[PDB]
Amino acid sequence: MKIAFIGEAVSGFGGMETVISNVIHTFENSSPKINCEMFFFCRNDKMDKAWLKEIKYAQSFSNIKLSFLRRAKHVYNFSQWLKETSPDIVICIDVISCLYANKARKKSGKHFTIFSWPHFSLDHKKHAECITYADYHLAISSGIKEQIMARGISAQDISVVYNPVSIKTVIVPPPERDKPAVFLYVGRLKFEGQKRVKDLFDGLARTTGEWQLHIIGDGSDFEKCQAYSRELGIEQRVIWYGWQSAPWQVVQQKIKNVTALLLTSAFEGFPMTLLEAMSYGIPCISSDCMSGPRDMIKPGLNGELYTPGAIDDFVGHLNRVISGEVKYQHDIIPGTIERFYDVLYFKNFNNAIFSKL
Repeated sequence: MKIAFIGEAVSGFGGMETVISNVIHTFENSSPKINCEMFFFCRNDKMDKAWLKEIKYAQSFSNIKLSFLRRAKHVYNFSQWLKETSPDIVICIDVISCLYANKARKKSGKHFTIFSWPHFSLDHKKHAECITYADYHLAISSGIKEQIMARGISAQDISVVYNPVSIKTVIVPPPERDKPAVFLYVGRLKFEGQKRVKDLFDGLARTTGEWQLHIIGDGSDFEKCQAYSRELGIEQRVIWYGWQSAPWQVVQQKIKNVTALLLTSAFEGFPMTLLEAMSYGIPCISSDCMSGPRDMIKPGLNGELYTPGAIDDFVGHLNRVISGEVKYQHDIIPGTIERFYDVLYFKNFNNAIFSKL
């Protein structure tokens, strides 16, 4: 069997890329080999090729300003590629690519199964309706599955495959008895928009008990965030690390003890940071946003979810963790994300693919 992984050109530095490469490496090492190639739809050659080290790939280039012509070109090139290569399976890492795959199948006269495998909420990205051009669907979240179903797709044609994270051999413990609560934020800083650091700040200012917040990340809104903190009179409780290549090394070496990681986003493509935290035994308090903190967080066991906008609920969650009214056992939290760990994840993924054939 041969699998083609196809998509629009990406930066080459994202988590998605990493997951893809990992999957391909796992596949081409399953049997003697299963054989994986990639095909990219590009307006330029800006994509970094580092992540495509041991990956066989081809590219379709079109910078025609009329989208219709561009898409026509893309479909043509991918048909040609199909004719050349003859894949058994085509997996589309974005929604437009499903369209391309379907048209190209018709054009090329080649027989293969098309799987969707989007890495972002359909409702927060362009070309959502193109999802319907795939035969079957690989959903990284329940929210994505829901979105897919809303466009008329049967639940039986969608497998929730989640996303992978590495097993860790260290636990980040909570602060010792009668030490202040230690909260962690890891990600790009946006005051409002997607990330709503403003919400984080407001909830922490409303909490009862002694706490400290460690912020790993930066962005244009850094200054604004700082200002807001000052306004709220919480500036002395916030520690800023800026951008960090290895946030978890910082956490281990500098912070050492963590009560919870907090995420207050309006929406998320996939909150890998939460997963990472849980793999180190850190409980997570997150907005129940699209998508899917609700796939990772088990309320009362490895953290909490609050309804979008429900800052009172968030505050309540914070207060209970600070007081110990609710206790999360760091030593068992890594076991609560069993289905996300590399090997099991890949098993599930493979099953989702070959179960539909």
